[PDB]
Amino acid sequence: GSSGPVPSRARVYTDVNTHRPSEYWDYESHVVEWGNQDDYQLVRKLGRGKYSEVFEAINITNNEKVVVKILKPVKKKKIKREIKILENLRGGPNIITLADIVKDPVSRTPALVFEHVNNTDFKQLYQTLTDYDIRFYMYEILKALDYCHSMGIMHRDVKPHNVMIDHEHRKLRLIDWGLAEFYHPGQEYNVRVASRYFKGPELLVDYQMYDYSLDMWSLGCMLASMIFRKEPFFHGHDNYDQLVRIAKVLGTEDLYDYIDKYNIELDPRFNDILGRHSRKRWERFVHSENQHLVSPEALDFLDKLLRYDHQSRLTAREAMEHPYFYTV
Ligand SMILES: Nc1cc(Br)cnc1N
Repeated sequence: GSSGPVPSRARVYTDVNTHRPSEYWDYESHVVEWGNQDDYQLVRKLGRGKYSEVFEAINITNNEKVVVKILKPVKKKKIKREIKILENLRGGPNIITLADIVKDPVSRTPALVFEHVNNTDFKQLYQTLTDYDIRFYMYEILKALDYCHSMGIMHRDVKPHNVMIDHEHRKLRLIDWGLAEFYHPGQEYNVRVASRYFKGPELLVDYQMYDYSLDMWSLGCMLASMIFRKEPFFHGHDNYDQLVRIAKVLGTEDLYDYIDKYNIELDPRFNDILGRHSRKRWERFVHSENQHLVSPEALDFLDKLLRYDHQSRLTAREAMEHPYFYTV
């Protein structure tokens, strides 16, 4: 056996970028126009990322609250990609609105201006959600994902911190498109994306020909953590250990079937840590503290998202048609 990995392509929206003019997806050729940041007054720091600083601000022209993301310009091509994707998706359902692109006159630092969302941190909100609330918000994220997938884009960083929820107004926004990328059938992508707990098995086994289905694995991780009140659901201490946490639930038999279907070469680092694990029933995770959030429908939907085989997972459109969402 010396044939290399078996190629794969998305089951939906496969050729959406192929049939569009290069302007749409060639972000390296996109010309960015930077406005004057003097129209925005910074109020408070909301967070600090690896390559950004996020601030709550006021637009002085209309006295409205906005969010200003000041980017550390470490990679210009990466800045061009995020802007192009945000402009392509601008106005889509539950997608954060890019309101402006500006630079401070003195620093010349690239900054993105977004609509403000009055978010409740997940570490305080998720404990208060009812069975209905989880169904409702999951449907809202699905509307965002089916939209961006239809637009030939994969988010590649779906996690609670990238889902802003204004619970009082039942408004949800999918944010931080900095890791997002255009889907091109047959393209080999960098596997060093998403946050450890939400990384799909495809990333962990170094299978580069992934697609939109990566976002469906991440969504499943969020769902499992919400219905079982276990944060994170798969608690790896590193990227290799992350796959072992997954294998302790999904079992090692189905993992070997996955890597055999795509002729994947498993890294030798997995040899002494993987072990042998039985497939666990989803009902094993039900306890007194979470049983009011779990149902046969919830478990059937979860089982259809958390599969090693990226091709076998529900697409966002199939997911929207699941019985779990008949009440929304
Ligand atoms: N933290 C935050 C980011 C964005 Br973008 C919009 N609203 C927020 N609350």
